[PDB]
Amino acid sequence: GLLDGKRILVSGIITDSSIAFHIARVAQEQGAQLVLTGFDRLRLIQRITDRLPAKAPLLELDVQNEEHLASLAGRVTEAIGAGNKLDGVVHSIGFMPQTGMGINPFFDAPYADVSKGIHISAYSYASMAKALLPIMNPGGSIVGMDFDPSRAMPAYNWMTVAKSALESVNRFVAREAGKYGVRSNLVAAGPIRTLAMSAIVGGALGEEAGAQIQLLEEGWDQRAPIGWNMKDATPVAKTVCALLSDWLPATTGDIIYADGGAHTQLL
Amino acid sequence: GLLDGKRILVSGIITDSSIAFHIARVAQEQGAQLVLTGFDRLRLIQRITDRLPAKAPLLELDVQNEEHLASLAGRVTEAIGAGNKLDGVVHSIGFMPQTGMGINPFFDAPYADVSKGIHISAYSYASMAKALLPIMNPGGSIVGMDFDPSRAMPAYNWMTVAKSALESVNRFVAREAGKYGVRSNLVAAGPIRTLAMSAIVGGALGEEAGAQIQLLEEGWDQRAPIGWNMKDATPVAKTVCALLSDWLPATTGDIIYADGGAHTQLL
Amino acid sequence: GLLDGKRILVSGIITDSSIAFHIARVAQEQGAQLVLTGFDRLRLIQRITDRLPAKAPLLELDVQNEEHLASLAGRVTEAIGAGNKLDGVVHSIGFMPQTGMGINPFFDAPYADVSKGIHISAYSYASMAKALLPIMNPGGSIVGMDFDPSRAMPAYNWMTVAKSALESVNRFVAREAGKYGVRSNLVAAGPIRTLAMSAIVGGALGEEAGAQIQLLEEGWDQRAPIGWNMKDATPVAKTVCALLSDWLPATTGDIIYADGGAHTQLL
Amino acid sequence: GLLDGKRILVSGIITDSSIAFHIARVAQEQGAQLVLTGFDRLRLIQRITDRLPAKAPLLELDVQNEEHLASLAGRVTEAIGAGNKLDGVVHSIGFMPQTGMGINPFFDAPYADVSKGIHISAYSYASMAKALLPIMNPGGSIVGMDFDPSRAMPAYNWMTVAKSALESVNRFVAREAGKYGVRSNLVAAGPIRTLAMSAIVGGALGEEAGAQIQLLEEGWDQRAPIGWNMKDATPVAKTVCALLSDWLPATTGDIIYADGGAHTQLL
Ligand SMILES: NC(=O)c1ccc[n+]([C@@H]2O[C@H](COP(=O)([O-])OP(=O)(O)OC[C@H]3O[C@@H](n4cnc5c(N)ncnc54)[C@H](O)[C@@H]3O)[C@@H](O)[C@H]2O)c1
Ligand SMILES: NC(=O)c1ccc[n+]([C@@H]2O[C@H](COP(=O)([O-])OP(=O)(O)OC[C@H]3O[C@@H](n4cnc5c(N)ncnc54)[C@H](O)[C@@H]3O)[C@@H](O)[C@H]2O)c1
Ligand SMILES: NC(=O)c1ccc[n+]([C@@H]2O[C@H](COP(=O)([O-])OP(=O)(O)OC[C@H]3O[C@@H](n4cnc5c(N)ncnc54)[C@H](O)[C@@H]3O)[C@@H](O)[C@H]2O)c1
Ligand SMILES: NC(=O)c1ccc[n+]([C@@H]2O[C@H](COP(=O)([O-])OP(=O)(O)OC[C@H]3O[C@@H](n4cnc5c(N)ncnc54)[C@H](O)[C@@H]3O)[C@@H](O)[C@H]2O)c1
Repeated sequence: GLLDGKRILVSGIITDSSIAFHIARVAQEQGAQLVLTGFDRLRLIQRITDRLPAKAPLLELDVQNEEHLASLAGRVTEAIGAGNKLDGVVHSIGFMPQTGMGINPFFDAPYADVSKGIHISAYSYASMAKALLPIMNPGGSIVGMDFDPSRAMPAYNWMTVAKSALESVNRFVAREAGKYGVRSNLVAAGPIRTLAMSAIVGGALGEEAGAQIQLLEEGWDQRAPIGWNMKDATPVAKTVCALLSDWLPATTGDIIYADGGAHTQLL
Repeated sequence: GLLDGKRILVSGIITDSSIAFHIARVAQEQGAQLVLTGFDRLRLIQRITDRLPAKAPLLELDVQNEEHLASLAGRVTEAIGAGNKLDGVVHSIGFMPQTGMGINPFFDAPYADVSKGIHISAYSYASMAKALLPIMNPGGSIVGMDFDPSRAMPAYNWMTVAKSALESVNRFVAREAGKYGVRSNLVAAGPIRTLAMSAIVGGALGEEAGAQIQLLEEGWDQRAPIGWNMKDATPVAKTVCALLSDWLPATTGDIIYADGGAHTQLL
Repeated sequence: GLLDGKRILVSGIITDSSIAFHIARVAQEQGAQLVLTGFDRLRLIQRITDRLPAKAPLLELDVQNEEHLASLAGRVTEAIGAGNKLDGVVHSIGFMPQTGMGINPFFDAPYADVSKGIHISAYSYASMAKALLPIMNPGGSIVGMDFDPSRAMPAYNWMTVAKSALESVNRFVAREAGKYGVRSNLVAAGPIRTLAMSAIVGGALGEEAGAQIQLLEEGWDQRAPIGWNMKDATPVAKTVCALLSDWLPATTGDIIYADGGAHTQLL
Repeated sequence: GLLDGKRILVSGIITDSSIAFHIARVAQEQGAQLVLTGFDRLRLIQRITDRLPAKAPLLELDVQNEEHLASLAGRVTEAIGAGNKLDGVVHSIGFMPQTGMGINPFFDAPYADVSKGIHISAYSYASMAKALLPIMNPGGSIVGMDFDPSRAMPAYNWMTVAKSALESVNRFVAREAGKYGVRSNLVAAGPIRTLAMSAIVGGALGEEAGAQIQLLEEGWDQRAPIGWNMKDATPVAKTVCALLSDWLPATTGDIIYADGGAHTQLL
C-alpha cells in the first residue's frame, strides 16, 4: 500500500458522498490506519463510516469549540495507543452561512456570518495543526481541501474569500509544521457533486445561483484537457493520498491542483 | 491637475505619516476636492488635516459601526452638496490586534482577535463600497491599500492573512462596482515607515519581530530594480492618484504594485 | 498634458488600426513629442502617420536587423537634437509565422518559424532597450504590449509561448533599466480588432481558429466587470500613457492589465 | 513498487549527478522498466548507466535533430517490443550557451545563442511529446524539469527566459496529450549541485555569477520551511515518480514544486 504503516486522522465525513469519505476509503485501501473526527451528528457519522473497508475510531470535533481542540491530541493518543504518533492529518472541513453565498447579494452578508465561515473554513486549519503537531512524526503530512479562489466567481461569494484566507493560512502553517519535520499542503479540487452541491444546483440557494454553478461545472469539464467528472471524487482522494505518502517529500506550503487541469486553460 | 474636478473620499488619516495623509495631499495638489473620514480621534485628525493644502470636511467613520455605514452616504452628500456625487473612494484602513502579529506565535492568536482584524482590514472594503456606490458617478474609482500576501513572511502573520482576504474581496467588489460603471483596485505598496512601523522596528512587538521587519525592509530596497525608500510615501500616493484618474480606464478587480518592482525579482 | 515635455519613441505602427497608432495619438494629445519607427513599408507608414495630430520623424527599424539596432540611437539623437534624450519608449511589435498559429497543429510549427516569432515578439524587447537606454533620461519609462499568456488558449498557440517569454524578458530588462533610473513594464491588453485580428475572425487562419477567437472575444466582454470593446483601442492607449507618465514611479518589471478586468474573473 | 509494470523513457542522463540519473534509479527501485536516451557522448552515458540497479536500452537522441525525432518512436518500439507502449516520459534536458548566462551582460547574448537554448530547453518538450504520444497508453504521464522563472534572478539570465517559455509550452502539450488520455506536467526543483552547477559556483561563468548563485542557494535553504539540500537530488526524483504514477490522475498542464517550499515564503 501507498500508505502502509501510516496513522492518519481524517476530518470532515458527514455523508457517503463527502470528499473525506472517499479520502478515508482510498487511504484504508492503501494500508493506512485511521482515526476519524466528526461534527455534531455523531450517530449518523458512525453509521456512515461503518461502510469503510476497515474499522476506525470516531472522535467528536467541532472546530469552533476550544475544549474539543484542547483535548483532541489526548483523545487521539488514547485511540491509537500511547507511544504512537500520527503520520498524517486531513482537514476536509468547510462552511459558509447561506447569506454569504448564492443569490443573496455579496454586500448583504453580515460580518457575523462571514466570520463564522472564515472561522470554520480557514482559521480552523491553523487550529487543527496547533492541536495535532505535538503528536506527529517527522516526515508527516497535513493536507487541507481548497477550491481555487484566485479569480472571483458567481454564487460562491464569501466562501471564495474564505478559501483565499485558507491558502494564506496554509503558507504560515508550513512555517510552523516545518520545525516538526512536517509538511502542510492544500489540494485544489474541481467541483464535486456532494449533497450540498446538488442541492445548490437544484436551486436551494436561488435559481440564478443554481444556473451559474451548473454553468461553472460544464465549463470546467470543457477546459480540462483530460476532462472533469463532478460525480467522481476518487481522483481527488488519490491526490490527497499522494500528499500523505513519502512521494512528495519536498513540497510544502503549496497547492496541488486536482481539477482536470482546468485552471491552466483559458478556453 | 490629474484629478481636476473630481470629488474624492479619503479614509484612514490618523497622523501626518499616514499613507492616506500623503494620498490626500497629492490629490489636492492635482485638483481634487476631498471629503475625509476618520476613526475615533477626530479632534486629533482635524488638527492633522489642517495642514493639507486645501480644506476638507471631516466625517467620522468606524467601519465596525453599522450606523456610521448606514448614514455615511447621507453625510457625504451633505458635505459635497445635493445633486453631487463622488468620483473616487480611497480605503486606507487596516488593523490587527497585537496577538495576531510579531513574536506572539501564529498559533496563539485567538479567533476573536483575528476576526476583528479581518473585519477592519478586509470586510470593510466591501462595507465602504456598499455604502458609497449608490453615490458614485460612472467612470468612478475605488482604491484600497494592499501589502503583497502571496508568500508568507515573518512577523506579519495574521495581517498577511487579512490581506489575502482583501485581495479576494476586491475581485468581488469589482463585480458589483461594474454595474455602476465604477472600477475597484488595490495598490500593493512596499513597506513604509509609518508611526506603527517604526514602533515595530523599535521592538514594540518583540525583538525578534523587529529584527525580521528590519531585514525585510533592507531586502526590499536591494531587490527593487529602482530601489525602495521606506521613508517616502509619495510614490505610493501618486500611484493611488493614477488609479483615481481617467488614465487606467480598463483596469478593475486588479492589483497595482508600487513597491520598486521588488516582487518581480528573486534576488 | 499628461506627457507635457516628454520625448517618446513609438514603434509598431503599420495601419491606422494598429494599437501603436492609437498610443501615438493619445500621447500627442497629451503633450508628448514623438519619434516613430516603422518596419518595411515606410512609404505606407509615413502616409498613415500623416494623420497624427502632430508631425513626427519616422525612422526605419527592423528588429531582426543588427545594423538598424546598432545605428538606432544615433538616428534618434539626430531626429530630436543633440543634447536631448528620450523620456519614453514604446515597444508595440509582434509577429508569429502562420504555422505557429491557428488550425495548424501546435506540434507542426517548425522551430525556425517559432524562433523567428520569438525573435520579433520577445527578444526584440531586450534589443530595443539595449539600443535606447544609453539615450534615456532618469525617470524614463519603457513599455511593451502583452497578451496574458498565463493560461493556454486555442489558436494563439506559439504566439502565447512568445508572450510568456516576453514577460520573463521584461523582468530582466527592468534590472538593467534600473541602473539608468528607467522603468520597464508591459501592458496586457484585451483582444483588439486590428486588421490581422479581423482577418483571423474572418477565417484567414482556418475556420476552427476563427470560431475559437470569436468565442474568446465574447467570453472576454462577458467576464469583464466593466465590459470590453474589442473595436476600441483607446482605453489601452491611455494605460500605456499612464505608464509613460510620472504617475506610476514605483512600478517596474511589472504587468498592467488593460482588459476590462476579465483576467480577475472566472465566469 | 509505485511504478510496478510501467514502461518509462528517461532522457537527460549525462553523469551520475544528473537529476535524470536519480530519476531513473528511483523509478527502477519502484518497479519501472526503462528505456533511456542520451545526447552525443553515448559511450560515456552507457558506462554511467551500467550502475543503475537494472539494465536499460540506451537510444541516441539529439533534440535538435529532426531525423532522431522522426525515428525515435520506431526505435523505442523496437527496444520495448512490438505491441507494447510507454506509460511515461521524462524530459530532463536543458542547455543555454555561456553567452546567455553568468556575468556576460543580459543584453550581450546574441539571438542565435538564445535561440539554441530555447530550442533545446523549451521547444524540445513539444518535440518529444509529438514523437512519443503516438506510442503512449491512456493514463500515461509526461514530465519535464523546471526551475521557477516567475521572478528574475542574477546569473540565470536567458535560461530563466527559456524556462518561462517551457512552462507555457507545457500548458499546450497538456491540450494535445489529453486527447490520448495522457497528462503533462513540470517539476520545479530547487537548485541541485550537478557538475555544471558546481563549476558555476566555482567561477566557471565569472566570479560575480558564482557569488550570486552561492547566495541564491543559501537563501533557498533558509526560506524552505523544511530546508533544502542542494547535494541531494533524491526528493526531486521521488516527486517525478509521483507524477509518473497513478496517484495524481487529475493533474495536468501544471507545475509541482519540489523546492523545500521555498517559493511560498518571502523571508
Ligand atoms: N464539493 C466541492 O465541489 C468542493 C470543491 C473543492 C473543495 N471543496 C472543499 O472540500 C471540503 C469538504 O467538503 P465536501 O464537498 O466534502 O462537503 P461536505 O458537506 O460533505 O463536508 C464538509 C464537512 O465540514 C464539516 N463541518 C462543518 N462545520 C464544522 C465544524 N464546526 N467543525 C467540524 N466540522 C465541521 C461538516 O460536518 C462536513 O463533514 C470543504 O472544505 C470544501 O470547501 C469542496
Ligand atoms: N505601512 C506600510 O508599510 C504598509 C504597506 C502596505 C500597505 N499598507 C496598508 O496601508 C493602509 C494604511 O496604513 P498606514 O501604514 O497608513 O497606517 P496608519 O496607522 O497610518 O493608518 C491606518 C488607519 O486605519 C484606521 N482604522 C483602524 N481601525 C479603524 C476602524 N475601525 N474604522 C475606521 N478606520 C480605522 C486608523 O485610524 C488609521 O487611520 C493599511 O491598510 C495598511 O495595511 C501599509
Ligand atoms: N490585437 C490584439 O488583440 C492584441 C492584444 C494584446 C496585445 N497585442 C500586442 O500588441 C502589439 C501590437 O500589435 P497590433 O495588434 O497593434 O498589430 P499590428 O499588426 O497593427 O502591429 C504589429 C507591428 O509589429 C511590426 N513588426 C513585425 N515585424 C517587425 C520587425 N521585424 N521589426 C519591426 N517591427 C515589426 C509590424 O510592422 C506592425 O507594425 C503586438 O505585440 C501584439 O502582440 C495585440
Ligand atoms: N541543476 C539544477 O539546480 C536544476 C534545477 C531545476 C531544474 N533543472 C533542470 O533539470 C534538467 C536536467 O538538468 P541537470 O541539472 O540534471 O543537468 P545535466 O547537465 O546533468 O543534464 C542536462 C542534460 O541535457 C542534455 N542535453 C543538452 N543538449 C541536448 C540535446 N541537444 N539533445 C538531447 N539532450 C541534450 C545533456 O546531455 C544532459 O544530459 C534541466 O532541464 C535543468 O534545467 C536543473
